[PDB]
Amino acid sequence: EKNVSIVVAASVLSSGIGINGQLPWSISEDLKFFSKITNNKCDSNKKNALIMGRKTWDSIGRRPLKNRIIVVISSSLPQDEADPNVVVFRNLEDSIENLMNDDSIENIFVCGGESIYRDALKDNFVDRIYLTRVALEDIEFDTYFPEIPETFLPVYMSQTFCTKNISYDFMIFEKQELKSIDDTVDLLGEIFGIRKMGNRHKFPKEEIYNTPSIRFGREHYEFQYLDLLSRVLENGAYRENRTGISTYSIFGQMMRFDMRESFPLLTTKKVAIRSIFEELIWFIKGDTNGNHLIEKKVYIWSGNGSKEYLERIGLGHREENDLGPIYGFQWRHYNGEYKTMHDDYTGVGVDQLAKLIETLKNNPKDRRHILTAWNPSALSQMALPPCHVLSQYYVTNDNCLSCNLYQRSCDLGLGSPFNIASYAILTMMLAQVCGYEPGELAIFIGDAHIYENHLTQLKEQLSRTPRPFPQLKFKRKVENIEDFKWEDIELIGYYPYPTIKMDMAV
Amino acid sequence: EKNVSIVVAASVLSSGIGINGQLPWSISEDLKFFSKITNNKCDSNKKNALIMGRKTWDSIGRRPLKNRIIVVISSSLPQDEADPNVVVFRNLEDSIENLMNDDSIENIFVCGGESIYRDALKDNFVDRIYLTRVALEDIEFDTYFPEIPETFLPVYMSQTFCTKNISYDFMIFEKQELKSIDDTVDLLGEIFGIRKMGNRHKFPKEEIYNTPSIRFGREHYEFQYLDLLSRVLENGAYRENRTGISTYSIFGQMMRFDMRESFPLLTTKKVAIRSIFEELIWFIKGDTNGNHLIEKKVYIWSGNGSKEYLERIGLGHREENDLGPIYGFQWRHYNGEYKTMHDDYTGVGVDQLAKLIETLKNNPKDRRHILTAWNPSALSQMALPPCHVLSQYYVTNDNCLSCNLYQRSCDLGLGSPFNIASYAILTMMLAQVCGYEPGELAIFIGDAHIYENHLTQLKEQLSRTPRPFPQLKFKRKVENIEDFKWEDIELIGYYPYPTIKMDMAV
Ligand SMILES: NC(=O)C1=CN([C@@H]2O[C@H](COP(=O)(O)OP(=O)(O)OC[C@H]3O[C@@H](n4cnc5c(N)ncnc54)[C@H](OP(=O)(O)O)[C@@H]3O)[C@@H](O)[C@H]2O)C=CC1
Ligand SMILES: NC(=O)C1=CN([C@@H]2O[C@H](COP(=O)(O)OP(=O)(O)OC[C@H]3O[C@@H](n4cnc5c(N)ncnc54)[C@H](OP(=O)(O)O)[C@@H]3O)[C@@H](O)[C@H]2O)C=CC1
Ligand SMILES: CN(Cc1cnc2nc(N)nc(N)c2n1)c1ccc(C(=O)N[C@@H](CCC(=O)O)C(=O)O)cc1
Ligand SMILES: CN(Cc1cnc2nc(N)nc(N)c2n1)c1ccc(C(=O)N[C@@H](CCC(=O)O)C(=O)O)cc1
Ligand SMILES: N#Cc1ccc(C(=O)O)c(NC(=O)c2ccc(Cc3c[nH]c4nc(N)[nH]c(=O)c34)cc2)c1
Ligand SMILES: N#Cc1ccc(C(=O)O)c(NC(=O)c2ccc(Cc3c[nH]c4nc(N)[nH]c(=O)c34)cc2)c1
Ligand SMILES: O=c1[nH]c(=O)n([C@H]2C[C@H](O)[C@@H](COP(=O)(O)O)O2)cc1F
Ligand SMILES: O=c1[nH]c(=O)n([C@H]2C[C@H](O)[C@@H](COP(=O)(O)O)O2)cc1F
Repeated sequence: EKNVSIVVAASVLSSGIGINGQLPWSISEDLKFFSKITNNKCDSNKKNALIMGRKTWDSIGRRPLKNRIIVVISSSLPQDEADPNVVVFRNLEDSIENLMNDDSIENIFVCGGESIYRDALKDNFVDRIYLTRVALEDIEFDTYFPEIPETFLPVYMSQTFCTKNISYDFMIFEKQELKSIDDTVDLLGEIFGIRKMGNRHKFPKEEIYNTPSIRFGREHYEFQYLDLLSRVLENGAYRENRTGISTYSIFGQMMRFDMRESFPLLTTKKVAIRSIFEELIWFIKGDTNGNHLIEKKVYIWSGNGSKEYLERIGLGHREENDLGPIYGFQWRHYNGEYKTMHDDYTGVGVDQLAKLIETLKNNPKDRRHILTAWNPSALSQMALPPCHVLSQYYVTNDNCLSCNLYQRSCDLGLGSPFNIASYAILTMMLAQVCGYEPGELAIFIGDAHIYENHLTQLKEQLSRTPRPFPQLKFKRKVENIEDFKWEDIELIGYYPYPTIKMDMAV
Repeated sequence: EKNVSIVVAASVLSSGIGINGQLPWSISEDLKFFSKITNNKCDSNKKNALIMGRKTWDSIGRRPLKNRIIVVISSSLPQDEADPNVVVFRNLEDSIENLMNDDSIENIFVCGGESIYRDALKDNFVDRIYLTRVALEDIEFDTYFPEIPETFLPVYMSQTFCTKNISYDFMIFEKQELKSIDDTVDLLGEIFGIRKMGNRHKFPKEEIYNTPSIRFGREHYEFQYLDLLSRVLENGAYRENRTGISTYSIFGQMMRFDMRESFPLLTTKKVAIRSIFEELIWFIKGDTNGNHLIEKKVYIWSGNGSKEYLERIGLGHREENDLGPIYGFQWRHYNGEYKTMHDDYTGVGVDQLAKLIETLKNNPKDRRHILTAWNPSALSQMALPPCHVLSQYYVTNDNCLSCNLYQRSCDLGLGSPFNIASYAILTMMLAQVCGYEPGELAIFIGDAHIYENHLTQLKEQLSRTPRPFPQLKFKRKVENIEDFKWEDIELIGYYPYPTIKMDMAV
C-alpha cells in the first residue's frame, strides 16, 4: 500500500492534453516539473514507477527515463525482459501489483494518455493529482484529461508562470476520505472581547472563502484580492458614506502581485481592460477633459462628471465633463493654477511624471521615486479627490521595476480590479520607457469597502475558482510614454469567467 | 499517563508571584484565564486536578473550585474524605497517582506556590507552562516563580493586554524531547529561479529569526518589527545610496500594531521616548528650527542640519539648523512660500492638521482624513525629503481612531521604532482632541533597509525575546493639540532591554 499520483498537463478550459500523437505546446519548465516530481523519492535504494499507455510510450521515443521504471500498458507489446527499466502489463489493474509485492517501488505515477487517466480515475486508484493548467484554448485537441471527480479537492495552486508568452499554473488535488495554541487563543478571545485585536481581524468563514479546500497553498496572487473580499465580508463594519449606498468597510489592508511572469488581471470576472488602458493613457497625457473618454466609448467618469453631480457638489460654473485638476493634472502640472479643461498648461506646474522617468533611468537606487496626487490646495476644485493617492517606484538590482501604491479608498467591487490592472500597466510602461523589466506590485489600502448592492455579485465571484493570469505585451517600443496606443497592447491567454454587472455609486 | 501543565502569573523581570500570602496585583482577566484553562477538558465525565500547596490553599479561602478537584500538598492537613472536591497528599510525588490510576482525571494542573513549582520542575513532572507575564517590577515580592529550565521552549506569546494601566502577556512553554505541498513548492523553486516570487520573499533562516521556537504563535505585535528585520536580513539586496553607508534593502512591507490595550514601544531595546515626543510636538507646532530640539537636548536632526551637510546638498545659503519646509511645515502651512525659520507663517499655507481635526470630529465616517508631507514644489528647499510621506485616519463604529502611514524609506535600525512610537502618540493625541479612543496603527513601507553598520547591533536585538508593551497615558485633557508637554505623558510599565547604540548615516 503506497501512494499513487496522476501527473498531467491540460488546457485551462477544455482539459486538452494532446494532438496528433504529441503535445499541443512546448513548455520546458513543465517537463522539468514532471522530471522532478517523478524522481521525488525518500529511499535511495528504491525507484518510482511511471505508468503510461502505449501511444504515450511511443510519444517519448520508446526510450527509458533515467532512475525510474516505466510501466507500459498495452495488449500487443511483447512482454520483454531485456530492458529492466521498462515492463509491460496487459491491463491497468494488473500493473498495480507494485502495491502488493515489489517492495523496491516507492511511489506510483499515472502519467499515460486519456485512456489510462480515465480508468485510473474510474477504478479509484488515484490518491493525488499534479495538474499543470495551460492557458491555450483556441487550438486543436484530440486527447483530453477527464473531468476531475467530486471526490478530489484542490489543496494547492501556484503562481502563474510564463513560457514563450504562454501562461500556466501548478495545482495539487487530493482525494478526500498543536491544538493547545488554538485553544489558548480561543479562550483569550472569549475573555477579551474586541479588546483582542485578533477578534477584529477574524479569519473568514468557509462559506465566504474562495476555494476553501486550498488552505496552505493559496499561492496564486489572485487570492490576494479574493481573500480581501472575504475579509471585508467577515469583519466589515456597516457604515454610511457620501452616497446613498452604504458599505461594509475595514481599514488597513494590502495586496501583492507578481508582474514578472504574469499580468494581474482578475480571471474570476471579465475585466474591461480597454477602458482601464484608456483611462491610464488619459492620465499620462495630462488630460482632465471628461469628454475625451466618452468619445472613446469609456463612460467610467460620466457619473462624477454630470451637470447634476457637479452642481450638487458646488461646481455648477464648471463645464459638463470638466472634472478639474485631478489624476494627470497633478501628475504633469502639480500646483498649477487650474482654469478650464480647454486651456494650455504646457510649462505650468511641476511635471512629476517626467522627473520620475528621468530619476528612474538616471538614479535608480534613489529612494524618492514618488508620484503624488494629493494636493490640499486643489482638493476643492476637484470633481472627486484622488483615491489612488500615492505611488512609489523601486529599481531592483536585476533591473526590474516594482511599484507600491497607497490608496485611501477602495471600492473592491469595481475600483479595485481597475486599480490593479491600471498600475500594472503603468509600471510596465515606465519599465519599457526606462529600460527595465516589470517587477512586483504592492497595493496598500486604507478604507477597503464593499457597497451593499454588490454583495450578491461579489459572493458569486467568490464561487469561481481562479484561472492563471494572462500575459500583457507591448507590440512596439515607444519613444515617449505618451505615445502608447490601445493597438500596441497584446493580451495573451485571458480566459476569464463571465462578466458580473455591478452598478457604481455616484 | 496524561498531561501536566504549570499555570502561573509572574512579573516580567524578577518573576514574583506573591507577597504576604496574596498576589501583588488584581487582574480579573488573569483569573478568568486561569478558570478557562483549568476547566478546559475533552471528556464531560471527567474532572481536572489542580495541585497546590497549603499556603496557596489558604490564599483561596480553603474553598473548592467549581467543576475541578483540588489537590493540596501538605504534611499537616488532615487527609479528609468529607469533601470529594478537595484531597490532601503528603508529598508532590504521591499526588501524581492521577497518572497511574484514577481514570476520571483528564489533565493535571500544577498551580501551587513557589515550593510546588520549584520541585515540580526539579522532579521533571511538568509538560507545559502557561505563563502570564505581568509588567510590575518596582514593588515588593516574597514568593517567586523559578527560572524556566532550558528543556522548555516558548511556542506562543499573545498580544499585550491592559488592566488598570497594567500591561500583561500570555505565553505557552512546551518541553522539548502536508509534506506534498512543501515538496511541490520546493521543486518549483528549484525550477524557476527568482522567477518564482516566493524565492524573492524567502522565509528567514532560524539563525536570524527572533525566538525561533515560537512558530505558530507570533501574536505579540512587536514581532511585526522583528520579523521585518529578519526578512530584510534574509532577502535584502546590497545597495548603495546617497550616503557613504550602503544598505540591505527590500521593497513593499507592512507592520500592524494594536493601540487599544498597549503602546507599541519596542521592548527589545530601550527607545528614547522623550526625543520621539519632542520631535512630534515640534512637528505639530509647525516648527522647522532645528535648534529648538537641540535646546531641549534632542540631537536627532543635527546631522541633516549642519553647515557641512547643508553646503553639500546645496543649501549653503541656509542658516545652521534651518531645515527648511519639512514635517510640520507642510502639516500647518502646505504650499506656503518658505523663507527662513525665523519668519512668521501664521496664516500662510494650508493648515492640514486643523482641517484634519475638524473633519475627524465633524465627519467621522469620511474617507479623506489625510495628512501629507510630499510637496514636489518644496522638495528642493528641504534639508531632507519626507520619509513618513502620507498618513490616513479612520474612525471605527465604536469610536476608535486608527491610523495608516505610508513611509517611502525606512531605516529599520533607527527611524522605524521612532516612527512607530511617534505615529502612535500622534494618533492618541488626535483621539483625545477629537474625543475618541486609540485604535490600530498600520505602517506601509517602500524601501525598508538596514544600514550595514547596524548589523552586529540588530542581530543582537534579535537575540532578545520580547516583553509586553508598556502603557502610555495622558495626565490631563488639553484644549488644543499644540498644548501637549512632556510632563503630561505617563509611561507605565516599560521594562526594556538595554539600549543599543547605532550611528546615523548623514
Ligand atoms: N499533456 C500530458 O500531460 C500528456 C499528454 N499525452 C498525449 O496524449 C496522447 C496520447 O494519449 P492517448 O491517445 O489516450 O493514448 P494512450 O497513451 O492512452 O495509449 C493508449 C494505448 O494504451 C493501451 N491501453 C489503453 N487502455 C488499455 C486497456 N484498458 N487495456 C489494455 N490496453 C490499454 C492500448 O495499447 P495497445 O493498442 O497496444 O493495446 C492503447 O492503444 C499523446 O498525444 C500524448 O502526447 C500523453 C501523456 C501526458
Ligand atoms: N501568581 C501566581 O500564579 C500564584 C501566586 N501564589 C502566591 O504565592 C504565595 C504562596 O506560595 P508559597 O509561599 O510558596 O506557599 P505554597 O503555596 O508553596 O505552600 C507551601 C506549603 O505546601 C506544603 N509543602 C510544600 N512543599 C512540600 C513538600 N515537599 N512536602 C510536603 N509538603 C509540602 C507545606 O505545607 P505544610 O507546612 O502544611 O506541610 C508548605 O508549607 C501566595 O502569596 C500566593 O498568593 C500562589 C499560587 C499562584
Ligand atoms: C509521458 N510524457 C508526456 C507528458 C508531457 N508533459 C507532461 N507534463 C505534465 N505536467 N505531466 C505529464 N504527465 C506530462 N506528460 C512525457 C514524459 C517524460 C518526458 C521527458 O522527456 N522527461 C524528461 C524531461 C527532462 C527535462 O526536460 O528536464 C525527464 O527526465 O523526466 C516527455 C514526455
Ligand atoms: C491559586 N490561586 C492563585 C493564583 C492567582 N492567579 C493565577 N494566575 C495564573 N495565570 N495562574 C495561576 N496558577 C494563578 N494562581 C487562585 C486560583 C483560583 C482563583 C479563583 O478565584 N478562580 C476562579 C475565577 C473566577 C473568575 O474570576 O471568573 C475560577 O473559576 O477558577 C483565585 C486564585
Ligand atoms: N464587474 C465589472 C465591470 C464591468 C465593466 C465596467 C466598465 O465601466 O467597463 C466596470 N467598471 C466601472 O463601472 C468603473 C470602474 C472604475 C471606476 C473609477 C471610479 C471613478 N469614480 C468612482 N467613484 C466610485 N464610487 N467608484 C469607482 O469605482 C470610481 C468607475 C467605474 C466594471
Ligand atoms: N538604538 C537606538 C537609539 C538611541 C538613541 C537615539 C537618540 O537620538 O536619542 C536614537 N535615535 C537616533 O539617532 C535617530 C532617530 C530618528 C531619526 C530621524 C531621522 C532624521 N534624519 C534621518 N536620516 C537618517 N539616515 N536616518 C534617520 O533615522 C533620520 C534620527 C536619529 C536611537
Ligand atoms: O480608483 C478608484 N478606486 C476606487 O475604489 N474608487 C472609489 C472608492 C469609493 O467608493 C469612491 C470614493 O468615495 P470617497 O471620495 O468618499 O472616498 O471611489 C474610486 C477610484 F477613482
Ligand atoms: O522618520 C524617518 N524615518 C526614516 O526611516 N528615516 C531614514 C530613512 C533613510 O535611511 C534616511 C533618508 O532616506 P533617503 O535617503 O531616501 O532621503 O532617513 C528618516 C526619518 F526622518
